[PDB]
Amino acid sequence: ATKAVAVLKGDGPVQGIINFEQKESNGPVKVWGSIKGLTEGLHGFHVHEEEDNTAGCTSAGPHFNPLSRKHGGPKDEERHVGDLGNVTADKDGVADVSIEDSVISLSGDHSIIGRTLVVHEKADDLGKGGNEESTKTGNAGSRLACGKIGKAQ
Ligand SMILES: [Cu+2]
Ligand SMILES: [Zn+2]
Repeated sequence: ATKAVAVLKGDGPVQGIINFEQKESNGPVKVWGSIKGLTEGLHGFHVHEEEDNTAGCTSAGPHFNPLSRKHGGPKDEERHVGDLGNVTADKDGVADVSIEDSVISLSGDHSIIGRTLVVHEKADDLGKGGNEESTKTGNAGSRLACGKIGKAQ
């Protein structure tokens, strides 16, 4: 219903618990979470396509894409869909997240369970670098930790 969780983890010590609450069917999805064990400062953060998390987040795909849009974030509109941009981490390597998005829904029609977030090392460039990985991921970093959105209720 309203709630889902994503256990971000990888090989690295970076692990995080994301939480989703949709307080309605068409209302925004309040995302909040804590990632623990990355470097400080801005970390690119977005939704990827994977779902077949059979063994682990090996071949986590590019950013989930509805039709065709480049990469972006909270500057451009030519953002894939799951492009949140980037989030700040404290010096201990703890990134807090607490915001509300209108671009997805875990309740109602599309019920976006399963989806694989990936947390990146460096800040999302907003795909301004002007190379494939800028336009694909915003040159954000080689997929530090990731998981899948599991229904909570
Ligand atoms: Cu990403
Ligand atoms: Zn993107």
